[PDB]
Amino acid sequence: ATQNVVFQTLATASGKLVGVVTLNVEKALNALDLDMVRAMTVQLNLWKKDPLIACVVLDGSGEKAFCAGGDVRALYHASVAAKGQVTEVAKVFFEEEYRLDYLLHTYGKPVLVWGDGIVMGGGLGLMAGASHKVVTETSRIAMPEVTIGLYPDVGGSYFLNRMPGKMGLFLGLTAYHMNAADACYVGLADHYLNRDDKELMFDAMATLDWSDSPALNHQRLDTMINELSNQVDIPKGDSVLAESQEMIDRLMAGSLTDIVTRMSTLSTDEAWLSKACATMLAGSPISWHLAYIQTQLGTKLSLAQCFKWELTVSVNVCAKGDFCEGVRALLIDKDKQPKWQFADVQSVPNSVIEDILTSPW
Repeated sequence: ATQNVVFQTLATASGKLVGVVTLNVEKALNALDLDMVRAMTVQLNLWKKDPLIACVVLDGSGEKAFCAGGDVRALYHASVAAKGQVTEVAKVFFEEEYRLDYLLHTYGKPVLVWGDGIVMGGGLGLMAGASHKVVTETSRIAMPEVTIGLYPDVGGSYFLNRMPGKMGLFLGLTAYHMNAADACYVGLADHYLNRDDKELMFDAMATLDWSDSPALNHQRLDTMINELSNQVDIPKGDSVLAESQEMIDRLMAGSLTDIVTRMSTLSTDEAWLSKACATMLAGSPISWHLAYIQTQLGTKLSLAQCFKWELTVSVNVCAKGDFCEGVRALLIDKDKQPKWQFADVQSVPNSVIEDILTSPW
């Protein structure tokens, strides 16, 4: 098997079991790779149909991260080799990760994610579907795909559009680092604890009155977290995003052209907002188009339809987008000097975007 993800069951006073998944590459901040994706889908699928299993928990080894993103190394390398040609490596990577995220949203039984610390990219993808999304004083959550020439995938096509006003667009453009307050506000988190409550949360699961009804167990699990939640020693405080909603709807209004001019035009003494600007403006112009097109998708598509659309775009940006230069600059060569295939927003030819949107199958 793989050692990068580990499974065990927590026994409970009721006789039911809680299945616990632990991502285990503390070295790479629990970065999600395909072996993990396979072992997890294999074990989750077994657990889903097992009547002893009442609930599933996802968490990550060490203190720093639940999961900081996908491991895009082997995807970077395959992609470059084939040089403008879609690859089975990509197809397999995305298809299978997306099946995993999908399985998590429609799990039936509760899935609790211990979203303490860093949760980004693919990591955010594992979390975003869960029924019981837990964050802590240390949670930092983001989709930085735009900085490496991808876009906010792993179901973002579905979840981003469902957030207040233009929030999902801003998050995808800017790779804004949300805290626990921010994550609750936008609906990426359901519950707030503190890190040093992990032990008590597991104690409480062992003694929870687990039943044979998924929906009742959902309710009991919320109530359960709810009580531990009044007892946090460190408050989540205020959401910067929530307090800036109207200003963020303004900055994100109109066409992508307005936004890019607005963003590159603004000055502000708000550190959070000026790094957001600078992060957006340094990322892939192709990425800005993709994030922006996602918002035109509206909310009609089912979850499964968003993933199908993403498998197409992801597979195509790796081949023809800025992703390879992105991953060369931040990850392999580490000079963080991307030279993007196109310079600015206008320069990305519409026939490039259109090709990226079209099924290579």
